[PDB]
Amino acid sequence: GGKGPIFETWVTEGNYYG
Repeated sequence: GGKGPIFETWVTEGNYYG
């Protein structure tokens, strides 16, 4: 939920955070 290297493993929507 944002922008970064990690796509986040919980939102399963299509975002990042790092």
